Amino acid sequence: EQSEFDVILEAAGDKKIGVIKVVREIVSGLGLKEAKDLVDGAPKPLLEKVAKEAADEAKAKLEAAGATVTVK
Repeated sequence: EQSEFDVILEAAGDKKIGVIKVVREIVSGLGLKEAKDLVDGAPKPLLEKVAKEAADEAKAKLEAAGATVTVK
């Protein structure tokens, strides 16, 4: 089985401000401007080479906020 995963933010959806907040909660140390630029630049990677549980939690939190995500 695959041992590490990337999380791609594909689209922010209708509630971009909320998605910026969720991205900042998920990604430790991500600054405010960096998070805004990541969301405005989607599709963009959010997490790279992380554990499956961390990827699944990130996807669930972002999707609940209206975003579209791919775990790879």
